[PDB]
Amino acid sequence: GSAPKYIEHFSKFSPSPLSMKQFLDFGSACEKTSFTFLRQELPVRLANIMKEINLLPDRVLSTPSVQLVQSWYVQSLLDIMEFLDKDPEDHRTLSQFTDALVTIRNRHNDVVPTMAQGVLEYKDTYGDDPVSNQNIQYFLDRFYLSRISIRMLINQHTLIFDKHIGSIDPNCNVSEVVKDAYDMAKLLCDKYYMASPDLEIQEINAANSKQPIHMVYVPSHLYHMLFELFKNAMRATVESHESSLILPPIKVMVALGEEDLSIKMSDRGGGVPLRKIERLFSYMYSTAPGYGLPISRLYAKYFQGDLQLFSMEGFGTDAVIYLKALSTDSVERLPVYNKSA
Ligand SMILES: CC(C)c1ccc(COc2ccc(CC(=O)NCCN)cc2Cl)cc1
Ligand SMILES: CN(C(=O)c1ccc(O)cc1O)c1ccc(C(N)=O)cc1
Ligand SMILES: [Cl-]
Repeated sequence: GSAPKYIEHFSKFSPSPLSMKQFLDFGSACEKTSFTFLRQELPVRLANIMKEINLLPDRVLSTPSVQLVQSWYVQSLLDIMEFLDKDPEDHRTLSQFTDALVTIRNRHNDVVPTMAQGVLEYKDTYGDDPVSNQNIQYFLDRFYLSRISIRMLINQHTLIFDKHIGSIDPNCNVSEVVKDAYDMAKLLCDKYYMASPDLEIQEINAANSKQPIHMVYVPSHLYHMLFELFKNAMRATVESHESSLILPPIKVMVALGEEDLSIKMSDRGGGVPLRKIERLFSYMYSTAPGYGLPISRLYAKYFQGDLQLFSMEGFGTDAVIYLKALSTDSVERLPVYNKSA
């Protein structure tokens, strides 16, 4: 077959990063333009990460988990090829493309636990030394960020072409998503432990005091990040206080600046020594017989944000999500192939 040829052809192109603005217009332009963009751009993004997978050393590349994930990418690339010569004016071309995108999305659903098996296998077969750790961290950050960007493109297409513009809410109420993610974490926390800390939210709209804080964002991404952080802050708070009676609340601040929308989650869960912070973000060190924090950080990075942890051992932990306030500064952050090693 031609998969290596295709990979070589499309890995010559740079992925084209889109802004929120571009994303919002695509969901007014129309389906034909999404189709002609995506039938080029998906092969480009697939091929760029496939090329990088093929550069892994043989002792990683040869493992069943990587071979299995590589086989999903090959089929998904081939599924998209079928449409390169098809006619955009034919509505059967367009419906079949949508169908093809849903199968591709479904096919890749189990990538994270599959890659996690790969990490486990490597720790036991070759070890968990600091250089292994950096190479795993380097690869998976790029792999998972690539995969977030491909799921975004596919989600935008399948949701728009069946107020919100697919996965984008142009009037996202940040405090409402905070309360949703808290309410869900509390539910699980109450079930597993006999208790759950309360929530306090404070907003700081610097320029418009007392105006509720809204942004253009992908609320499912924001939920994913906040949910992960709530789980961590609830587990720490409950477990560090199980001989105490009082349960300090979790305090969230939502700050809107000129360019940053910042969400701090402050807990009193006893904290982590500085030495152990790096490990919480490490796929390798956080793999035991992917993970929430490292992948939540990629969601934040995806539109030029970040996710930082600062703890005070003996007291508690601050987690901050940094987002861009402005749709104009919210541009896909994409890993690009070439330079290497
Ligand atoms: C996520 C899974 C599948 C996974 C598991 C393990 C790895 C680890 O990959 C390593 C490990 C060590 C080195 C040092 C070295 O030898 N450098 C030169 C390269 N030979 C390089 C790489 Cl790319 C990546 C991804
Ligand atoms: C102590 N501890 C923290 O202080 C802490 C870590 C991360 C976080 O977002 C919030 C925290 O309180 C903490 C550490 C690890 C987990 C975990 N991954 O299960 C949870 C909590
Ligand atoms: Cl789109």
